[PDB]
Amino acid sequence: SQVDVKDCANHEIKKVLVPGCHGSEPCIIHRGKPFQLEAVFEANQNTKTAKIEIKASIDGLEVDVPGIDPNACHYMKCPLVKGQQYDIKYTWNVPKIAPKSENVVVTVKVMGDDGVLACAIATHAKIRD
Repeated sequence: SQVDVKDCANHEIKKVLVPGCHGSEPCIIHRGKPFQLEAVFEANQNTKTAKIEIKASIDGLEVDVPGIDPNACHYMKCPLVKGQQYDIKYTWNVPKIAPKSENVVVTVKVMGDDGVLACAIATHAKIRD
């Protein structure tokens, strides 16, 4: 369970499941490029909305667009009050061999009602031998 991934906001998370690695290990990319990230993180304040923003740098082709819905407030008892667990998710399929297993690192974060909520990055996905 859990994989290496790293936080980029403020240890305000708890679990981030993404297709690729599963721990300190090394995981390449099985071709076919879908981006499905799912994470749980408690809220540390009050808020009536929380968007989602994926920032992915894939072999010089850093994508800069949203591939899903980022406001689960139209999906769950809004507004969200502090201490309440909040899980965000994203899943968008894409060309099977567009990016070049070499050099891609994704960092996606959910921004609540004040700008921030839970953010986690991931990488381990290149090509060699």
